[PDB]
Amino acid sequence: AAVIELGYMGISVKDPDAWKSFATDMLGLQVLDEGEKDRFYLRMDYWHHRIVVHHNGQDDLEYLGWRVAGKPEFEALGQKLIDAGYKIRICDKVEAQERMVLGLMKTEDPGGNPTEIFWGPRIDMSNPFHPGRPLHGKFVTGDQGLGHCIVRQTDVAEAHKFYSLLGFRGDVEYRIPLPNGMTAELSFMHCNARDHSIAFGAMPAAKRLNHLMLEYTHMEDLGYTHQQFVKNEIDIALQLGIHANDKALTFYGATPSGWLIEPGWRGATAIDEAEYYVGDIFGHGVEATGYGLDVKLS
Amino acid sequence: AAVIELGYMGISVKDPDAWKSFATDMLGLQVLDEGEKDRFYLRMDYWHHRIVVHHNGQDDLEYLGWRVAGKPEFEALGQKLIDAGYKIRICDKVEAQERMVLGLMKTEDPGGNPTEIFWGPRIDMSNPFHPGRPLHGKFVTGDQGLGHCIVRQTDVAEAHKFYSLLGFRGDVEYRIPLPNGMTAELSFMHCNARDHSIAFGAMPAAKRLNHLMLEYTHMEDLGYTHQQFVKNEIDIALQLGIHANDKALTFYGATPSGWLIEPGWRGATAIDEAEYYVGDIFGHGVEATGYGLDVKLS
Amino acid sequence: AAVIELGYMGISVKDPDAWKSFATDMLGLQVLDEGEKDRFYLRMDYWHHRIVVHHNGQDDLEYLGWRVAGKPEFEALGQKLIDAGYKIRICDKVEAQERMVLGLMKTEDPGGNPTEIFWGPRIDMSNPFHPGRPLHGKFVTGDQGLGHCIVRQTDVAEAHKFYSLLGFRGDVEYRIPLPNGMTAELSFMHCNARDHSIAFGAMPAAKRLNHLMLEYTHMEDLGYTHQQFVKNEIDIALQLGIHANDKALTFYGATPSGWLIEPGWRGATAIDEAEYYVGDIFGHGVEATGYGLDVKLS
Amino acid sequence: AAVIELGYMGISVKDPDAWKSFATDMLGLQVLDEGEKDRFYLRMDYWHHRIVVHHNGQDDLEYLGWRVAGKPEFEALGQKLIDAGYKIRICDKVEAQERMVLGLMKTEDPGGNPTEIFWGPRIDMSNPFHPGRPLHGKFVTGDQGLGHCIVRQTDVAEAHKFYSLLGFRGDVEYRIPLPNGMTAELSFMHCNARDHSIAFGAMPAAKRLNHLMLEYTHMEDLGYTHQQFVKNEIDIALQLGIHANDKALTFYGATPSGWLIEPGWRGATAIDEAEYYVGDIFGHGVEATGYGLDVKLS
Amino acid sequence: AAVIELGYMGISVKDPDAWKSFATDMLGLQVLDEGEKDRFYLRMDYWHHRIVVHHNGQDDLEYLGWRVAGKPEFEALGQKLIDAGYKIRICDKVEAQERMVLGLMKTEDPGGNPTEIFWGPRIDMSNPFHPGRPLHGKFVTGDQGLGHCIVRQTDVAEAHKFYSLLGFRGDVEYRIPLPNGMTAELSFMHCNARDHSIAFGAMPAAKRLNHLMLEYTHMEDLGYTHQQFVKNEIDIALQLGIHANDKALTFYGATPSGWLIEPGWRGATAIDEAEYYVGDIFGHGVEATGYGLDVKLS
Ligand SMILES: Oc1cccc(-c2ccccc2)c1O
Ligand SMILES: Oc1cccc(-c2ccccc2)c1O
Ligand SMILES: Oc1cccc(-c2ccccc2)c1O
Ligand SMILES: Oc1cccc(-c2ccccc2)c1O
Ligand SMILES: Oc1cccc(-c2ccccc2)c1O
Ligand SMILES: Oc1cccc(-c2ccccc2)c1O
Ligand SMILES: Oc1cccc(-c2ccccc2)c1O
Ligand SMILES: Oc1cccc(-c2ccccc2)c1O
Ligand SMILES: Oc1cccc(-c2ccccc2)c1O
Ligand SMILES: Oc1cccc(-c2ccccc2)c1O
Ligand SMILES: Oc1cccc(-c2ccccc2)c1O
Ligand SMILES: Oc1cccc(-c2ccccc2)c1O
Ligand SMILES: Oc1cccc(-c2ccccc2)c1O
Ligand SMILES: Oc1cccc(-c2ccccc2)c1O
Ligand SMILES: Oc1cccc(-c2ccccc2)c1O
Ligand SMILES: [Fe+2]
Ligand SMILES: [Fe+2]
Ligand SMILES: [Fe+2]
Ligand SMILES: [Fe+2]
Ligand SMILES: [Fe+2]
Ligand SMILES: [Mg+2]
Ligand SMILES: [Mg+2]
Ligand SMILES: [Mg+2]
Ligand SMILES: [Mg+2]
Ligand SMILES: [Mg+2]
Repeated sequence: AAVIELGYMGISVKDPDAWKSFATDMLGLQVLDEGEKDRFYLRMDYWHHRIVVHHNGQDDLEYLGWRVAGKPEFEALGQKLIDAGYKIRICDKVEAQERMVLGLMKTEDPGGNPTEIFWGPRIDMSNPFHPGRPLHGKFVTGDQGLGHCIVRQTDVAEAHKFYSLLGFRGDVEYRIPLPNGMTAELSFMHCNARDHSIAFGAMPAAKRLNHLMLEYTHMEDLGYTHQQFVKNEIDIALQLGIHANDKALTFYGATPSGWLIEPGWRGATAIDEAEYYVGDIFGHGVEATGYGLDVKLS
Repeated sequence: AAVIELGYMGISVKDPDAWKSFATDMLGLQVLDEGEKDRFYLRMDYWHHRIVVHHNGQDDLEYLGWRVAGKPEFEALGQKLIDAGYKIRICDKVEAQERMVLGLMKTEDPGGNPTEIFWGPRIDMSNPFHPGRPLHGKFVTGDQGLGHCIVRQTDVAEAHKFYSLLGFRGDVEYRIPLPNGMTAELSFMHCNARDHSIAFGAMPAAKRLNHLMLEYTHMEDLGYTHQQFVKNEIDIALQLGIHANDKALTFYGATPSGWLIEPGWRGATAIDEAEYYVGDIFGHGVEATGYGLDVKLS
Repeated sequence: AAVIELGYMGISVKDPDAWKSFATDMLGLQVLDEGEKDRFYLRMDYWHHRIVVHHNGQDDLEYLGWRVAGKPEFEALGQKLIDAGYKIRICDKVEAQERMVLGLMKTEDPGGNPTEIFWGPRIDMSNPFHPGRPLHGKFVTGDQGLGHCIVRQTDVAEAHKFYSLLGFRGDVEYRIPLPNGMTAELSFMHCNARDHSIAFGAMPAAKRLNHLMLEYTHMEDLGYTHQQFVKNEIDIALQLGIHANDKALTFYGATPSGWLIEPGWRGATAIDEAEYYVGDIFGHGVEATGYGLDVKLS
Repeated sequence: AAVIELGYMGISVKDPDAWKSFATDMLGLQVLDEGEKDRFYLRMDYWHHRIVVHHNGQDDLEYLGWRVAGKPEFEALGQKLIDAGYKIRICDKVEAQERMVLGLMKTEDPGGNPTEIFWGPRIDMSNPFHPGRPLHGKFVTGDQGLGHCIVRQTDVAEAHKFYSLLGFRGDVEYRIPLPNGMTAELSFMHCNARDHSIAFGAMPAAKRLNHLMLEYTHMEDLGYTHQQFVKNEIDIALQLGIHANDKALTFYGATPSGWLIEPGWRGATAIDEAEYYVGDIFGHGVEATGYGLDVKLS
Repeated sequence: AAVIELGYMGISVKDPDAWKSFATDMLGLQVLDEGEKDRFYLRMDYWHHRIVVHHNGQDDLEYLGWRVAGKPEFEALGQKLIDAGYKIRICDKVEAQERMVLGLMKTEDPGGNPTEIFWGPRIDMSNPFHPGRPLHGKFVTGDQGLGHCIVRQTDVAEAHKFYSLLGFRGDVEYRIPLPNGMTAELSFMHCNARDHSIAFGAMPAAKRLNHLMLEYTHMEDLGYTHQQFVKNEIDIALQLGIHANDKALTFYGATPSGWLIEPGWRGATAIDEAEYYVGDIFGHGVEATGYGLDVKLS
């Protein structure tokens, strides 16, 4: 009984109009606006939505929504969290319906990141994904969930304890030499075939969210997205490259919210056997600075 | 009875030392030096060599070596060329041994590019390919030959006539809008599964050779090669991108000889059904100029 | 309309008893003795036989039996041979029944090797192969015929002309440096998926037959056969090794007749694209001399 | 929670220069020298290293490094060892960094063989394996670890108890008749798909290490390695052959340290169903003596 | 921890000479005679033997040998039997060596059938199976063990209890209408992929053994065996047919011992979901009577 994917996430923004154009044109996400005054939705697949975009916001993460298989796993995981001393709240029907899920609980991770556990997402099988721009392919979701995030943590061991309790596996996978003779350690945790769904280190961070990674089925879509960022003169924090752990081809670019999007292609299957690396396979060179990723990876 | 691959090529250079370091470090080719005063060899696979590098040169193409299956196809193709009015010379044993082939004929294509037809290459099965730097993978050769070239032509129809006679198929595949309201037409011809092995247009060219394309089995090797060009501050004429015909991910970078190398990955199978395009899938943006590829492809 | 396999061969021996023990114990062939005063048979598969062993012999080849698909190909190939000036004889029923074939013609190759062309071999489907010793596996026959032979030739070009007319393809595949500064050229020809079925050079030879190659399905059988030759102190002319053309693991050992047997495993598919080599992949070192294979291959 | 592969090993040598030439030329291993005064590394794959070669040594094993999946399995296995009465030491960070692992513990097996248990090896994905000589293929590592060793034991039952506790399975697989009417019993244990990773008997042994087996992906590399040993007149203790348990084609040759290397090809998958044999499939005949393997296997 | 196959069986006979000719000629088994005064062996595969044939016998079963995976399963199953009140004896080394196994225990089933449990059979990988007559194929053994037996039982529920404890699964699969208005119930139990390895009912039986089933890989071998029984005028108790449970094509014929052999082909995989039938798919008509199988199956 455990978390099985990153199901949805909630973000808040100061400029919904910018975000709509960004999501559709720069990424190929689908905008779904249900006429609600304070929010709209982004789709990737048959799910009613993967991302909720709240208005009047802080340009940061609002919540991560972690899926469990069904009510039995929901109830068991709640009691597990309670038993280990974590503070959780089981939500009422109104709150569950807000997220469009059958069961919902709210807590916060050890870093203060608002964390939701749910079962029973709404799937709109009648409404196939229709991307915000023409795409050669689609997104990799399914058993691997929407993507992955790096979020702020103040205590890596406590964060690891919490995510392990949720059913994640993983540990330190990068030891990065720093220009001070020190080492930066990044830990990466998986809960399904996606090489990682959550990752973190002890680094001071101005925002809850460092970056969100979204994966294309097709290299042609990743390339065109890269071209869109360049044509539109959008900051690329780390250039195209291949991480040693997940082995995806990715780059990192600015969002209208100032945290990074990592569009990518060809992520490898998660492994339970822990390894570490001291650098990337190639690329991911620093280009734009001021984003929390001034580290040497190749 | 026809040409079946680009088997070898000969180039001449002014700086053999630069070329050795370039081939090994920037590309991962193997240098084989047989102690000959005026030449060395580059390997890609079990062939004794794919490229002959002659010293004291012109920094351009010396010859293209087109393979036929055996002596019967050799003899039939010679008589075909003679019958259609082309000037060929069947080489003696000494000349054949120079190229390390069992049978050899020399002619020139309609653009003045020295052209060789041969059967029976020397394979050193005892000496497996050992790349000039560590590689994740290897090169795509085999049935597809060493790679592809764009070479100078003065008359596209005459060039097409000549290569069709050799057993190639293909025609105009790109019509590129030019800043003058004119169109540039590029023709691409295949003789095996490699999407193309020879290509050309009517464009004035300072050299016989515009570019040579070499294909990696592994994207990781292409990325690292791209990183090598950037770290070494080598001119990139056209940035990373995907052509609409061959669908390979490639970039074009300078050689010590001033003509371009196109390192690449994931070329599609040649098709006999002619199509045309007016642009690339993404990328291949102009970066360095002065190389004969100032055209808008995306 | 062409030759499709080496179907059977006839040999003559001075010591049938030695040959029986040799075939069964050292090789795992099946001895079938039909009570004929002057001959016995060796089986490899469901064929009534692959090898006829005649008594009172010369310890050399008596005939090679080349199969065509049926009577139409038989009649067409006969007329082809006649038309090109070769002397053939179409055999009567008694002669055909001697070889246990439906149609039979006799001629000699340009080297004086008695050569038979036939259609319609006798298959004893009721009598499955039962090897002369326990085997892990069986023999590779089927579409590839019984194996391959190197036979004496006095004129390589004439031999090539003759076998090409029979439907074989191939040419010079080895150029072997000799301790005299000279080169030995060996030509290898295929008529099916077996990398070669006949091979030859211009070398003076005391016998029609240099060696016969037989292929095991299982490496374990080849190893045990190698062990049998060693335990029985049988001459090994060339030690274990891998030829660059066929890529089989083989060794060459003496027969009671003084010509060599080449037991082997893992032969590659024949290719129509001619290549040449100047040495083997590894091994095939000279051990026993006096056998016509004192050449340096690794 | 258990050992999952032989991850690394440490050896000490009197002649590092000999070992470098041996590793590269005779075996095709990669030498990696990090400029440390007292040691260098041998690579087989993307791991930073598989073998540590310490200078100023005893020409024997220094340690075997057994990998577990992650920290949870590490902690559970430590407590398991403690609970069963074994003496272990959990290493500090400096000691862990020495081995380039995330967690490290040291103990000794019942035979006095220094034994390490670790999680989190360093993988240099940026630095693909580059063999010390040209290779047709590569090494079999991955889920099967670096290879297998036979090490000295004084009490087979105690050794079995210890390795079973570490998660290995296996028992007596060979009962070898001895020229004294006695029987030699060898036990073989697996911890993954490699047929065995550790093996032993009660035999008096002058060294900790009897032999190390390394596996090639390609038979052509094994043959060429065999040829290298012969050309360089290196002692072969047991000739080419196929063991009945693992079914690999192997030979055993001397190292500069006097213990044996067993280069091999085509190892079968480990089975949990115990069988025994009284001899090999073929070969492995004694050639050079004085190495602890004077036993009759075929 | 459980029984995993019928590994060997022991029978005793009054006429060893008849049995040798029967095994080889009528069935294609291999006779292996180790020069022991009182016994010989029958082989089916790489096992030293599957059947021990004791002389001076009773023309009935002597023992069934049930394999477990290794010593741990051996020790656990012994204690399980003891704990449930069964009488077992763990054998000494001399007794274990008699059966050529690493560990051995003896007991009797609830019907008085001597029952052995063992681990570690002797495999003669060096001595491939060599059938007693030419065969098109071989036997189905491997994970499915040697075959299956129906043995006498006096209490079906007690027999079921005992075999369930050994790790078998299965129950009543046939309810056969009898000419008395009664029903015969036969129970069939599996311990691997073989549809059943042991089967029984409450029927009075003059012998321990009703029949032994042996399976050919090839239908051609089953047909030829059927032809051998007919040509030699050997009693066929039940004619060719297909049972509804195992779905093999089989017949039942007399042995020199008077109990039946069931040669067969194409047995289906065992299923854990219990079904029953009231008749066969076709055939298995009574021919010879006096054998304990006078029941109507089609
Ligand atoms: O420990 C784990 C915890 C959660 C999920 C996985 C997983 C990994 C790959 C594919 C499917 C599931 C896992 O290994
Ligand atoms: O998906 C990923 C895989 C490996 C490393 C990172 C990473 C890069 C820079 C800073 C923090 C993490 C990552 O995002
Ligand atoms: O503030 C911003 C920061 C980064 C990107 C955009 C953007 C939005 C839509 C389309 C293109 C770029 C933006 O507005
Ligand atoms: O017209 C043609 C001429 C020469 C080669 C090909 C070919 C294309 C793809 C794969 C193999 C051969 C071809 O189509
Ligand atoms: O391989 C290729 C595929 C498609 C186009 C080109 C090309 C690009 C620029 C100028 C000329 C040709 C090419 O090289
Ligand atoms: O003139 C030149 C032009 C382009 C590249 C190189 C180069 C050669 C070796 C290594 C790196 C770059 C060079 O010398
Ligand atoms: O030219 C040829 C003549 C005769 C047979 C083949 C052949 C080769 C491989 C597989 C099947 C037939 C062939 O190529
Ligand atoms: O099958 C074969 C493949 C390649 C070469 C030979 C050969 C070796 C020595 C002398 C003549 C031929 C051969 O038999
Ligand atoms: O003259 C001979 C030459 C070579 C081998 C044998 C031989 C025959 C049977 C069994 C073993 C060896 C032989 O007799
Ligand atoms: O008992 C065992 C203990 C450890 C590993 C294996 C294993 C065997 C084959 C393939 C994968 C794992 C095993 O069976
Ligand atoms: O890998 C192996 C498999 C089977 C036996 C041995 C062995 C041979 C001689 C002495 C000790 C063990 C071995 O190494
Ligand atoms: O003492 C030694 C024992 C065995 C082999 C070597 C050796 C080392 C390098 C290259 C070839 C052989 C050696 O030096
Ligand atoms: O309950 C069972 C007990 C023993 C074996 C099996 C089994 C059946 C089919 C294939 C493999 C094992 C089984 O199902
Ligand atoms: O394998 C088998 C499958 C189904 C039934 C029987 C059987 C037939 C007659 C009497 C007793 C059992 C059998 O042997
Ligand atoms: O008593 C007997 C009963 C049944 C069969 C045989 C027999 C033995 C060998 C060959 C053929 C039949 C026999 O002897
Ligand atoms: Fe990421
Ligand atoms: Fe190109
Ligand atoms: Fe040969
Ligand atoms: Fe070994
Ligand atoms: Fe049965
Ligand atoms: Mg991971
Ligand atoms: Mg084309
Ligand atoms: Mg050939
Ligand atoms: Mg084992
Ligand atoms: Mg059943």
